[PDB]
Amino acid sequence: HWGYGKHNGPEHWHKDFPIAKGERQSPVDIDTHTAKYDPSLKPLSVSYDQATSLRILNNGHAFNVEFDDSQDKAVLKGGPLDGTYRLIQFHFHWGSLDGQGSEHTVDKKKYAAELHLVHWNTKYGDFGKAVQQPDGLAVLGIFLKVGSAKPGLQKVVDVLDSIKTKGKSADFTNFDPRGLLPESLDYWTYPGSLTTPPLLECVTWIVLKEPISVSSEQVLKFRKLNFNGEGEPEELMVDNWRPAQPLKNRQIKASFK
Ligand SMILES: CS(=O)(=O)N(Cc1ccc(S(N)(=O)=O)cc1)Cc1cccc(NCC(=O)O)c1
Ligand SMILES: [Zn+2]
Repeated sequence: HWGYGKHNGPEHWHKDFPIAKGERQSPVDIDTHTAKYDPSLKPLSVSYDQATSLRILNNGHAFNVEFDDSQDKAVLKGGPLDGTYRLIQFHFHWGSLDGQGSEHTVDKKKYAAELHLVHWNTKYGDFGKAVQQPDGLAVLGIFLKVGSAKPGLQKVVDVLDSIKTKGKSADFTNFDPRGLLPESLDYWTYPGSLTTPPLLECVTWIVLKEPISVSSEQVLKFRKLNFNGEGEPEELMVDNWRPAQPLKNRQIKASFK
């Protein structure tokens, strides 16, 4: 089954998931000179004060921090979005070295990692229905560079030893995702897809311009996770990113001048 190895990685996905070669795949390179300011984008509203984190799971591809999405507790609204999008999980993609790891790129620059906060459009009732719709999901993407530590990340780092291998989970209550945001909410936006199988073309991407800084010790702990299950050969969870896909007939819009 699919993964990030030489034998099962992104260049193979199209054999089981032909939409991999579709018209609105993600991630993309963001050419900053070609993206145009869109003065019509409405202000972006990140409302995470009532967020209820539940659990952290190593799914063999990344780790997901899961939220209660059975009420409007943590929502994304505004920007390019019509209606209300509920936070269901966040996860990261990262590299084996600090010079790669992000999915989106900015003028071909790769960041050390990328955070994805995944939200679904409440007009579709549940996540599984939402992913069947062209406006079903909104993913807020945030770049990570290596420098100063991110204090709000450390609770995540410290639990990773307890979910080293695929299929392990741990309680992860009372985590505040506001501690993972940068100061500015300036962004780029475009219509795209999930970046893993099933690669569904259901995402409005919102990629923040300002990266967050994390320390080398924080990212080193990400790279100690395993893709494998317990009692199986160790394969470090690194380089779990899809490279940039063709932009095709899309325009990237900027929220900022
Ligand atoms: C297997 S998973 O946990 O990785 N997952 C969730 C997901 C993927 C990618 C993003 S991202 N990088 O674009 O923000 C956001 C959410 C993939 C997924 C999404 C939608 C439906 C299914 N259902 C099961 C199936 O069909 O495998 C699975
Ligand atoms: Zn992702």
